[PDB]
Amino acid sequence: KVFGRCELAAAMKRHGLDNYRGYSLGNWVCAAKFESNFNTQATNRNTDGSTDYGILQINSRWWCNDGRTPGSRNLCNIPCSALLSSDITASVNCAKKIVSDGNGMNAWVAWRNRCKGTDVQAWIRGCRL
Repeated sequence: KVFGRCELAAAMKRHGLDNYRGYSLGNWVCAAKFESNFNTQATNRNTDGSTDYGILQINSRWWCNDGRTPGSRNLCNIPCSALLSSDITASVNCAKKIVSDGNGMNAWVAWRNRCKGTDVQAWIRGCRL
């Protein structure tokens, strides 16, 4: 499923992300924009052989199991498959663990390079929330 911008902001807010660990809602929508272009079925292969899944491009090296990343962990206790579904619950619950890991949203390289320090409120401009 490819979400609309305000449609994703609402789903995110309903799942408890707005100001989660101090990161306002625009930060989370900006990061999803650059990671997946709002497509829950996004995947991408990394040079190390691990894969990124879903709306926030969560990595199989630490966070989910895909049965093909030698030496990896499954810290969110889920199949990477769960991260591709129309229902974002699994991606949001796993994002919560990641952002709580010590580095904040710097865990998402695209957030640090493309969203951090910018006018992120813009991404929730005009939405009924």
